[PDB]
Amino acid sequence: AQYEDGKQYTTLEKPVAGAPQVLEFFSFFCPHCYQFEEVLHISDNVKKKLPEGVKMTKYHVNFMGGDLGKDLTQAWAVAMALGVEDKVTVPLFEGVQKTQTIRSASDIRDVFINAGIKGEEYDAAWNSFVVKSLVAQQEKAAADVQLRGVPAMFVNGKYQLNPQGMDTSNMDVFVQQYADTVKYLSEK
Ligand SMILES: CCCCOc1ccc2c(CC(=O)O)coc2c1
Repeated sequence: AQYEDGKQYTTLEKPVAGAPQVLEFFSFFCPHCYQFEEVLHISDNVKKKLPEGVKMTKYHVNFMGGDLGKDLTQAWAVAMALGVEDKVTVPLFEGVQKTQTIRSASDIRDVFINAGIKGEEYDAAWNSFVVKSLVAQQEKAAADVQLRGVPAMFVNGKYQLNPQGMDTSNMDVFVQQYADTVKYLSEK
C-alpha cells in the first residue's frame, strides 16, 4: 500500500480508548520540537488538512531536562489553563534552546510576565489544583503509551506518526507528507 505500517506510521500494540483525536507531545528541551514550532509549523499545517472543528491537543513531557523539565510541564499546564499557549510557546522555546536564559522556575515565570500575564494571575494558576490536575492529565496521556521520544503525534489513540520514514531533503515536502499522513490516519 501507499501508506504502510512501519513507514509513515506505526500502530500501537495497546490502543488507548477515549484518547484525543490528534494528540501531540513535545518538550521545550527537544530540538526537533523547536523546529516543529518555528521552522515547520507542524501543528498549524496539520490543522489545515483536517476538517474544521477537529480537536487537537498538545501536551508537554517530563523526561527531558530533570527538575526544569517538570517545571515546564507545570508551566504548560498554566499556559493551557489561562489560554496563553500562543503567547508563550516561542519565548519558552527560545529561552530554553536559543538564549539559554531559562534556568529556573523564576525564569519561566519571567517569560509569562514579559508576555503580559499578570504576576498574581500566573502565581494563582501555578499553585491551583486545576493546574495540578492538568499536570496529571499530561503525565497520564504520555504514560498511556510509555512515551520515550518527542515530538510525537498520536491519532485516535491508535496510530503513531513516524517522521523518520518521511522525506527530509525538502522542509515543505516533509510537512506535507506529515500532514497528509495525519489526514489518512484520521480517516481510518
Ligand atoms: C523521537 C526520536 C527522534 C526520531 O524521530 C524523528 C526523526 C526525524 C525528524 C525530522 C526531520 C526534519 O524535519 O529536519 C523532524 O522530526 C523528526 C523526528
